[PDB]
Amino acid sequence: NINKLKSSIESTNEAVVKLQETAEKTVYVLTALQDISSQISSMNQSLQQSKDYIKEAQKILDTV
Amino acid sequence: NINKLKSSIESTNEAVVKLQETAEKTVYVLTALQDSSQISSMNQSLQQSKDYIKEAQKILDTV
Amino acid sequence: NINKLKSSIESTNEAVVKLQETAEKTVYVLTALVDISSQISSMNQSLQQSKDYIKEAQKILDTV
Repeated sequence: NINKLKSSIESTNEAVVKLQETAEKTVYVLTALQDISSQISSMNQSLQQSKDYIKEAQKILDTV
Repeated sequence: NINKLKSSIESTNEAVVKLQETAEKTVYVLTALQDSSQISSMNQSLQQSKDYIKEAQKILDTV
Repeated sequence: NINKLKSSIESTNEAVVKLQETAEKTVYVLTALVDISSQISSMNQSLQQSKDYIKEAQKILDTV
């Protein structure tokens, strides 16, 4: 149960890291608008991963 | 405390889902731009993220 | 351990708050397309802190 929480929290954290990775690409593209398409595809990749990680976190947490 | 932690985490995770939704719309607009309501939509989802995280901290304080 | 879980999640929540601050600056910039540069600069600062906070979260969590 304690282990249950830890494993779940870990997925939440990776989900957050994925959002941070996505947010840094945002800064790059916004800067630029003053390669972008490959940055956009990249954002999509890390965003889907964030979503994948959060669903896992939620799936686990439910087990508590 | 275990049940309180759980209840607190659920809000955190909801907060993250909202940011992801906010990031979805961000990607849309950026994609649109390199080829107003999307914006209104970002605000709604971001504010819910705030409410969720706020709630998470409140329950967390009871632990 | 519960004291530790609370400690790590605490940091996790801080990180989320910083991502929210970064998202707020993004909406502003997207709406401007104000002070894009300044705006894009706060985004970066906000994101960095978020990053610092998640790493502290991951660190504490490992103590569980």
